[PDB]
Amino acid sequence: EMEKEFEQIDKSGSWAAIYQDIRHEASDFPSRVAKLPKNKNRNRYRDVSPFDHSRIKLHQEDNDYINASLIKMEEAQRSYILTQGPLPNTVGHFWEMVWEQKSRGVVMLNRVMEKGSLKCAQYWPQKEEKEMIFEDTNLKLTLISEDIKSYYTVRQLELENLTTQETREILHFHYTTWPDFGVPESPASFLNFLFKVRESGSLSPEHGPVVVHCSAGIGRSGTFCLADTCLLLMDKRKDPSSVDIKKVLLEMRKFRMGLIQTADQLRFSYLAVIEGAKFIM
Repeated sequence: EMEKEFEQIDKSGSWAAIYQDIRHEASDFPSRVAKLPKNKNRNRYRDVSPFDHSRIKLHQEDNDYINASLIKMEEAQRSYILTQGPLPNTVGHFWEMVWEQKSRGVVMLNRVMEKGSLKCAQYWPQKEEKEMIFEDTNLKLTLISEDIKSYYTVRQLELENLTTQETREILHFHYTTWPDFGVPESPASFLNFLFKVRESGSLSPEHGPVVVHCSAGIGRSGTFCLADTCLLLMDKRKDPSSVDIKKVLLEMRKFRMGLIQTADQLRFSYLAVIEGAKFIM
């Protein structure tokens, strides 16, 4: 059981050591499309690339590339798209991807500015009466409503395909309180946020995969998917304690590199799953 594994690693202070064994066992697949010179300005970080085998392709004939991966968790029956925070020049590609994949929810785990630098373009409208038009991808985005809470904001958005005049409702879940440095002290508000996303229907198989991002789409984004998948597997299995976080994380690392960026994020992920299991058992 992971609670006792947690005390062992914590009492022995072995988090950096566990973390390094995960780094050393992690998959390495080619990322040739990401490294093409025509794609250099579609990547926020030169060391964070989608693998070719799992990358999302845009349906535009010119250049199909976006920095985004499909993470398919076969046993849990959950998919996720993990992507970077959009750049000024990729906001239109981001919303094209949401449209094409039939996503219902976007999960944002960063602020637009952190540590005095921009982590993400402002890719949604701030006021009802000032909609955004993405001329490169022929989409319109309107803010319908905004519900601001202590730890997160939920926004209803309308996305309109200007080519076909179809509209969809998109839910934006914005976790606003992750600290600039380190991880939250308690996983309580993070779990509350994860249960709100679940309650919306955004993670359900009647929609396309949820889009999840932070700045790079690997660190905080990784913690979100890992916690969700581990708690779902504990509901599904005859023996909930057969669930090994380390194995789930390595299975997820087959689809996108670098998920869980620090030993502190690994410790936080254990704490989130351990605490979430109390609300589920």
